[PDB]
Amino acid sequence: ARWFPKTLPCDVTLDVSKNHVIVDCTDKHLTEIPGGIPTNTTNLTLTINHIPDISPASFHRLVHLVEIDFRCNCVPIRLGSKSNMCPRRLQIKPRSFSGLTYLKSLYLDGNQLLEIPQGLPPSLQLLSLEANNIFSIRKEQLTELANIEILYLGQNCYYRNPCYVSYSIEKDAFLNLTKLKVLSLKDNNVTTVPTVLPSTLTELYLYNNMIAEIQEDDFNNLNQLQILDLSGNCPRCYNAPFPCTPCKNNSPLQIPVNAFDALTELKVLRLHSNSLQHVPPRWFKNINNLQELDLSQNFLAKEIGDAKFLHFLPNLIQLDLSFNFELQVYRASMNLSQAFSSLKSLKILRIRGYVFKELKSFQLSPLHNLQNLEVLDLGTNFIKIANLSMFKQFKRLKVIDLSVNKISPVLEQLYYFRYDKYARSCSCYKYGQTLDLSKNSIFFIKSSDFQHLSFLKCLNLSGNLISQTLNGSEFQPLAELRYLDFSNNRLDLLHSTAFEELRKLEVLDISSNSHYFQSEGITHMLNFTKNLKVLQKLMMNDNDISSSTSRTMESESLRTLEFRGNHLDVLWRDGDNRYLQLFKNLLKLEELDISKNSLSFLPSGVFDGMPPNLKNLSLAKNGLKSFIWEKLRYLKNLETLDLSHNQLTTVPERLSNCSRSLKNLILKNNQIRSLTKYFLQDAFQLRYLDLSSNKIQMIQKTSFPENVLNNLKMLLLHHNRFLCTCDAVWFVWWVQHTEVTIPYLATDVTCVGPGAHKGQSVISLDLYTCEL
Amino acid sequence: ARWFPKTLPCDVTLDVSKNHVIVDCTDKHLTEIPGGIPTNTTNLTLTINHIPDISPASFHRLVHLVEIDFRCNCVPIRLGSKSNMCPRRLQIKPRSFSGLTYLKSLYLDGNQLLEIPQGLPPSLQLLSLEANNIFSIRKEQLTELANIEILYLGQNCYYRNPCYVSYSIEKDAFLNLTKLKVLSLKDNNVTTVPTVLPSTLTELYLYNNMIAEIQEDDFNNLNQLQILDLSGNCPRCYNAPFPCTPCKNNSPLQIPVNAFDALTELKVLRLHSNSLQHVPPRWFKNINNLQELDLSQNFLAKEIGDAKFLHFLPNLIQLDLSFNFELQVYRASMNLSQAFSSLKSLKILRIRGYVFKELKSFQLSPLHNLQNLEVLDLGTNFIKIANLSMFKQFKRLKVIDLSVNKISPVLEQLYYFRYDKYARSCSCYKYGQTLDLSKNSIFFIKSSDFQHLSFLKCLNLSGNLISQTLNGSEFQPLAELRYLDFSNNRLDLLHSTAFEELRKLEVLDISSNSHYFQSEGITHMLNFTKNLKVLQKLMMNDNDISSSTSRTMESESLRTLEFRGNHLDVLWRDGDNRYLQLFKNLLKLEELDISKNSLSFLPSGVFDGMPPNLKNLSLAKNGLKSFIWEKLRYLKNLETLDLSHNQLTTVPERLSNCSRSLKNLILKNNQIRSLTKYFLQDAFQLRYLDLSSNKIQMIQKTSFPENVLNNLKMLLLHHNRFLCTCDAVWFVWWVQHTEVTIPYLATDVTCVGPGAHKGQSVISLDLYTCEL
Ligand SMILES: CCC[C@@H](CCO)Nc1nc(N)nc2cnn(Cc3ccc(CNC4CCOCC4)cc3OC)c12
Ligand SMILES: CCC[C@@H](CCO)Nc1nc(N)nc2cnn(Cc3ccc(CNC4CCOCC4)cc3OC)c12
Ligand SMILES: *[C@@H]1O[C@H](CO)[C@@H](O[C@@H]2O[C@H](CO)[C@@H](O)[C@H](O)[C@H]2NC(C)=O)[C@H](O)[C@H]1NC(C)=O
Ligand SMILES: *[C@@H]1O[C@H](CO)[C@@H](O[C@@H]2O[C@H](CO)[C@@H](O)[C@H](O)[C@H]2NC(C)=O)[C@H](O)[C@H]1NC(C)=O
Ligand SMILES: *[C@@H]1O[C@H](CO)[C@@H](O[C@@H]2O[C@H](CO)[C@@H](O)[C@H](O)[C@H]2NC(C)=O)[C@H](O)[C@H]1NC(C)=O
Ligand SMILES: *[C@@H]1O[C@H](CO)[C@@H](O)[C@H](O)[C@H]1NC(C)=O
Ligand SMILES: *[C@@H]1O[C@H](CO)[C@@H](O)[C@H](O)[C@H]1NC(C)=O
Ligand SMILES: *[C@@H]1O[C@H](CO)[C@@H](O)[C@H](O)[C@H]1NC(C)=O
Ligand SMILES: *[C@@H]1O[C@H](CO)[C@@H](O)[C@H](O)[C@H]1NC(C)=O
Ligand SMILES: *[C@@H]1O[C@H](CO)[C@@H](O)[C@H](O)[C@H]1NC(C)=O
Ligand SMILES: *[C@@H]1O[C@H](CO)[C@@H](O)[C@H](O)[C@H]1NC(C)=O
Ligand SMILES: *[C@@H]1O[C@H](CO)[C@@H](O)[C@H](O)[C@H]1NC(C)=O
Ligand SMILES: *[C@@H]1O[C@H](CO)[C@@H](O)[C@H](O)[C@H]1NC(C)=O
Ligand SMILES: *[C@@H]1O[C@H](CO)[C@@H](O)[C@H](O)[C@H]1NC(C)=O
Ligand SMILES: *[C@@H]1O[C@H](CO)[C@@H](O)[C@H](O)[C@H]1NC(C)=O
Ligand SMILES: *[C@@H]1O[C@H](CO)[C@@H](O)[C@H](O)[C@H]1NC(C)=O
Ligand SMILES: *[C@@H]1O[C@H](CO)[C@@H](O)[C@H](O)[C@H]1NC(C)=O
Repeated sequence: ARWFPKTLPCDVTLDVSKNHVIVDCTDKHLTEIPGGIPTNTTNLTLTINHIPDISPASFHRLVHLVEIDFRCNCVPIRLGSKSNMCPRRLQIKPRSFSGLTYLKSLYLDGNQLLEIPQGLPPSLQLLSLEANNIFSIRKEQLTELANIEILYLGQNCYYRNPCYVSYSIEKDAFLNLTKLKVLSLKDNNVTTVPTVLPSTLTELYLYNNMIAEIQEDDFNNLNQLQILDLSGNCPRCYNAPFPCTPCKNNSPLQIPVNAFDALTELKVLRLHSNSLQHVPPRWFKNINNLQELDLSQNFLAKEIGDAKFLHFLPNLIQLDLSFNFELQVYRASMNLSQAFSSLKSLKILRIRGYVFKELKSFQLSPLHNLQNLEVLDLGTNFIKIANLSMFKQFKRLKVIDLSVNKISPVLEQLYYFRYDKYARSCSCYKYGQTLDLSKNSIFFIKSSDFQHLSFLKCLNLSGNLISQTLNGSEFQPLAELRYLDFSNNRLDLLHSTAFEELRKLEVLDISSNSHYFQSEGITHMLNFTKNLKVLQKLMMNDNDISSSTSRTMESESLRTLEFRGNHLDVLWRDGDNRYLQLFKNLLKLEELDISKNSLSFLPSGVFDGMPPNLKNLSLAKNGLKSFIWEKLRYLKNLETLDLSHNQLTTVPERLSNCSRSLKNLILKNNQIRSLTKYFLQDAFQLRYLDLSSNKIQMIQKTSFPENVLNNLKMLLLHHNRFLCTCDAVWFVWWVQHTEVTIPYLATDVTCVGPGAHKGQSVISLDLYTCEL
Repeated sequence: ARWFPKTLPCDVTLDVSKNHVIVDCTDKHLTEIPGGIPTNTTNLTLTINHIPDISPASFHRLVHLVEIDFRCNCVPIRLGSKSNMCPRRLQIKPRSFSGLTYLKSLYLDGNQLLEIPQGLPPSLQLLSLEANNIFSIRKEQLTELANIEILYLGQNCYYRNPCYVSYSIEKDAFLNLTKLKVLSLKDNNVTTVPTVLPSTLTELYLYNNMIAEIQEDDFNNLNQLQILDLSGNCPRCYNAPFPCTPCKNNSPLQIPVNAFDALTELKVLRLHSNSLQHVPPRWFKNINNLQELDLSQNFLAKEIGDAKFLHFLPNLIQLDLSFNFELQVYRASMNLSQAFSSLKSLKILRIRGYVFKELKSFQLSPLHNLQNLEVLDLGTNFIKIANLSMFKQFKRLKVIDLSVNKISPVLEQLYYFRYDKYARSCSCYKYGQTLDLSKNSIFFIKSSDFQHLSFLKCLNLSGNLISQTLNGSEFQPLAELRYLDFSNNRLDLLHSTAFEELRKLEVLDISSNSHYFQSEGITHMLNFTKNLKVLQKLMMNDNDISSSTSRTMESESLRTLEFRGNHLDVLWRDGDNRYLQLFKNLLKLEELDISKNSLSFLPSGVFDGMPPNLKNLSLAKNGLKSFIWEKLRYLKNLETLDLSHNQLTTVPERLSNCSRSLKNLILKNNQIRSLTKYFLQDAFQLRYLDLSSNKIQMIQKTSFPENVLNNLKMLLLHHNRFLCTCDAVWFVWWVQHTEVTIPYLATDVTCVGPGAHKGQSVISLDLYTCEL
């Protein structure tokens, strides 16, 4: 046990490897810099707090600092919290940083700062001033920043943080910063490319601005430049989910043909949402090392059919030409240029939102000999007609995405339509070849549909209109298939011979296929699992299963079954003993999720009819009012038990008398008010205990023995109704001097009383009066 | 040992017998009321602090308070500290006390208060407002104080705290205080007796004021009155050591003959310094229960010879008639009235400063039959001639004081001449009959001087001019004598037969008789102790003894010897081995004080030549630079060792190996910088350790075993040079969590560094950084 309790409301970590003393005070509702931070502290984080000022006294002793993270302490109105708004901007007093000799990184994002903090140490390499109110950069301001390498000045003038004027940058403002490597000026209302920039630059971000034209001499000296982003300058504002204003007369970002002549070392060129109509081949005359080219959200639908520029990119790896569609035009077919065959290196190709009625083998002919091609993304294209057998010339490919289409007989939810994807805050693919057909209109399936696709390892048929009775003669060609996602469909389990043709299948997802289970008298064959000789994981979540024609599910291979969101309460209706041995015959089963099954009580015989090798069992979100803990004696292999979000008021008299196997117990979000006299007594196998978010008042030494407690990896106690009287004298002392990992010890492990101590942390408590 | 360290800078005590939670913060340099005082607190003391205000928030939780001691927090300029002066008077905000339902006592003395604190609880019994600036009492102000029993309003307008006006009291101001028992108005510039006072009063103090006359009806209703003080009204200002102003024309305090007619229950009447010339017998017509009458500092020298009033006082116990002398008259003899014989009850009689040349048996004749008489004080009388054989008619008497006179062949230093002896802040007699002849002019003594005084048990001849060679034939009659104080004389130890005639003597004090020891070649016989067969204690302090004709002191009875302030360094001069066994032959000796003997080093053989039963040994204030601890193996009965105020730098490697008996070790005010690796290891007999006022930086677990430390009754560590680094991690934790009585833990047990911790108490320290 500890000699001195850790009273500091910050997570202190030690990294002797790099001699870093990391102090983390992220979102600890601070109003002052916490007193008593180690002198040997190097990395200090104070994000999402309410510290109103930074005076020299702030970092006084800690002269060993190398990083200061003072982000979002006064986050702008439109970007930050409306319940707890910032009253006055962060006040940085002079000589606050100049003393910190060893400082290398300084983050001051979202603090409503009016100017570049002067008096900074010459050791600084990184300076972040994002989301502040600095929209006038002058040469005098950056004189102190001589040694800076990475500079973030972005988000200082945009729709979420306006300045109502254009961004101003002095002539040759960044020119004397002879060590500058990274420069971000994103989301700033910048009208023209700041010049002259230092030749030492390698990354340049000028996206989401007022730049309407590029000069030929704009990047004449940036020979060392590797990444350049000129996106959101003359944007394609159609269906934009953010205030978007395009260049007058819908004009594109005017770039001279010889503008990228100096950028020999350029690898990434992002030209997303620039209203571009033509891509001149002359652009890439001297860039033979380009690997990533983002040409999404432009008007290059006609240019895709020509694309003479592709001949100058034989080293290109990534090509994004998404949402280049001409509105009012619903194309019959996709015109792909024969030039796409000259992309000898290309691994990733993305052509979403081209918009066309029909997909044919002939259309994809220029890609037929692209040896390195791994990904083909043709999603959100409204393709009505497509013959899947055409992808036999694409066996080498890892992912063939056709998600969100209208075919009938991993990137984020918002990727191409978000203002800034790289904005800062405060999956079956592994199995092999994947064909994504999710969110389509396939209403009926047959063996002939998957002809020649024997090679597939994963197939996604989620969100289709398959309202069929499968007899195991629908996916006959897919012999190699290991994963099938059949979620969000209308599966009809009339036959127990369903899915049996997929003889190599390891993962089956039949979740959210509730339609037929939601109607009375319909035959449901859940014993279909028996024929799947290699099935490892099965998901039948949110299916509303209240009836079953088969009394048992059979399997000699299955290890994981997700049965969350069904009606086991109806299958297990007290008096009805027919479905109590339902999961008993899934012999190799180790994991069983029977959460969200409306089980207010578990009928006697559920524990006896459990598979022999069950390890992890969840009964979470069931509204369980009563539980017979003693019955866990049947679950002889049990290690984990999730009983979170229930109505349980009492723990067992002796946990060791219930299970000798049980390691991790979860009892969070219940109604427990008091633990039993000798609860955890003699339960030496226990390694994890969550008792957080309950109504517990007192915890005694008998209920929580030290020999049992000191072997726990983590003990969760936060959000309880703790009474800090003289009877809680053991608990207060134990919690303070323990080595056991108690999370939120200085934010949610607090007293509800008596009076004097109401709303005070138990860690800060001093019950010396109980000792006089 | 403790679970929660006591961090509060106040001495917290618990007396479950009276249910009092006593919190004492006397002189703890406080500027705010210390946070975290027990809620169960009843008695709270905050004297000699710098708390500038009292707001309702002050005693918020502690509603169980019965006593509040908020004295001297703003003590007036002339009365308080000049280095740390009070800037602005104590500010008592409204409703600060009204909430404290159970409050009984409230002390607000010396806070420069301008008015009576309003809004006080109706439960209050005692209110103290001494040394404030309240010199105008109005009826409206005391309406809240309905239930008050004891009231202190004194020292609000005197020479140390002026108000430059007369004290004002409304007509019938205290009349409605129907429960008032005590009322002090001392040192207040009061011109007339406040009337009408409540009949319920028992104690009245009106001393040191401007009262020139008493009215007959002034005490007409105070039938219950027990004590009345009217002193310092028309004072005797001759030789006054304070600004004294007497009544015009040196007039006495005019008291009507019938003024004390209502005071039947009066027991104490103090009329000190009232310039009185005649005491009318009519005063005591109805007071037959009076026991204490103070008539000192008046002009009753002629009245002492008449004293017709003494016939009305046959129940009187104490009679003080000191300093009544007439300036310009050095009387031939003391004229005592034959009326003194009517004082059948009198135990104490004091007649100092009558000023007379000669004392004779005949003069004291009225006291010859006073059966109860115990004390006769005839000091500071300038008596030139007196025959001590006259006190044979005073064998019954306990004390016959003749101290400070000019005879030649317990009260304080300032008692009769101090402004206020009862002012508030922020001895052989036990042996039997005593004759005090100290501070006289006796130059020669003989057996005939003490003729008939065989009965005496204690004789004080301190501070006389006895420059004699005693041969043991000077005090032959004093056979019963058990104590002789012969200090401050010029004893000449030419004969070893000195003092031998006092065959029943237990205590002899020959201290400060340095005269002859301060001159070379003179014979000194210290072996004179041998003939005193019952001597228990001997004091020969500050005698400057550097030589002795006798090499050894012999005694079979002596148990205590004080040899402080001599020159043992010269007697024990390295090379001179003659006086090393000096104290060896005092066999029954248990205590030996050899402090202040200029012993920078102890010569080898001093320990071997020590009496066999020595228990307590002081070597304090010697300037001891080096000590051979191992040599304590000779002192086989030693329990206490005082080595305070020396130049010692090191402790022994193992204290347990130096003595087997040592219980209490004192090492305060030394130069110790570090303790030995296993200092207190196995020292099971140790119970007291004073390591205070040294230069110790660190203390380790090995030096202070937990097994030895618990046996310690008290451990003194304060005023040391403690370094609060990570090496002091054990010491900081031990001190915080120990039950061992460590005094000044929150005022002098503090860090000298490193930087961050400089001037911080070790009890408040949190070295959690040393644990990460
Ligand atoms: C009203 C609900 C009754 C159950 C009874 C199934 O024994 N029917 C059905 N349940 C489900 N889940 N889906 C469908 C879809 N069509 N049908 C009707 C149906 C189909 C086939 C057969 C069985 N025919 C076989 C019998 C053996 O020789 C070969 C033909 C009988 C049917 O209804 C009685 C369904
Ligand atoms: C110069 C210092 C020498 C010492 C020597 C003492 O053996 N004398 C004296 N020391 C002290 N402390 N005080 C006095 C006061 N008078 N005398 C002189 C004195 C007195 C008596 C005797 C001894 N007479 C006794 C001896 C025994 O048969 C009967 C006569 C001798 C003296 O000086 C030599 C003193
Ligand atoms: C502590 O702060 C340092 C300096 O700010 C961080 O160092 C960076 O570490 C990454 C690798 O983790 C490197 O790629 C960067 O180049 C380093 N930056 C500098 C300026 O040296 C470090 O990661 C921080 N550690 C934690 C846990 O916050
Ligand atoms: C970007 O800069 C333009 C100016 O170039 C800002 O537009 C002005 O806004 C004010 C207040 O809304 C108007 O009164 C002016 O007429 C506008 N001028 C022009 C030329 O349009 C614009 O507000 C800035 N953007 C942001 C987000 O602050
Ligand atoms: C006691 O009251 C008297 C008033 O009766 C004060 O005496 C006055 O003092 C002021 C200032 O020292 C003088 O201007 C007056 O002339 C004084 N008057 C008289 C009649 O003495 C006296 O100062 C008060 N005593 C104290 C201790 O404050
Ligand atoms: C593709 O588009 C180009 C124009 O961009 C056109 O000349 C060509 O004929 C088209 N090819 C096909 C097969 O549609
Ligand atoms: C789909 O293409 C394959 C050849 O890849 C062909 O055998 C099959 O008949 C086609 N399907 C239809 C419905 O035309
Ligand atoms: C199948 O596609 C859907 C999107 O329609 C997605 O939610 C799911 O995660 C995909 N399946 C796999 C195995 O990743
Ligand atoms: C399965 O159903 C198909 C029609 O979907 C039918 O042609 C086939 O004969 C059926 N096979 C069996 C074994 O039921
Ligand atoms: C499934 O369920 C019933 C028996 O309960 C039976 O009709 C059917 O043939 C069983 N099939 C398998 C695969 O066990
Ligand atoms: C505590 O306060 C009460 C009331 O004033 C008093 O009678 C008692 O003697 C006090 N005791 C101490 C130790 O202060
Ligand atoms: C004592 O004094 C009184 C006067 O006070 C006087 O009458 C009397 O004779 C004196 N007696 C003696 C003995 O001095
Ligand atoms: C002292 O008084 C006594 C009687 O008390 C007497 O015998 C003796 O002679 C007196 N002595 C002197 C020196 O006056
Ligand atoms: C003897 O009188 C003196 C005062 O002259 C005093 O210091 C000493 O304490 C008295 N002796 C005793 C035994 O009290
Ligand atoms: C003691 O001293 C006295 C006084 O000086 C003297 O009369 C007597 O003879 C001395 N006796 C001896 C034996 O010294
Ligand atoms: C004191 O010692 C001296 C010699 O040192 C001797 O003459 C004298 O008689 C001794 N007295 C006693 C009482 O021992
Ligand atoms: C001191 O220690 C030594 C060695 O440990 C031992 O021989 C000796 O007797 C000890 N002496 C005492 C007084 O304890």
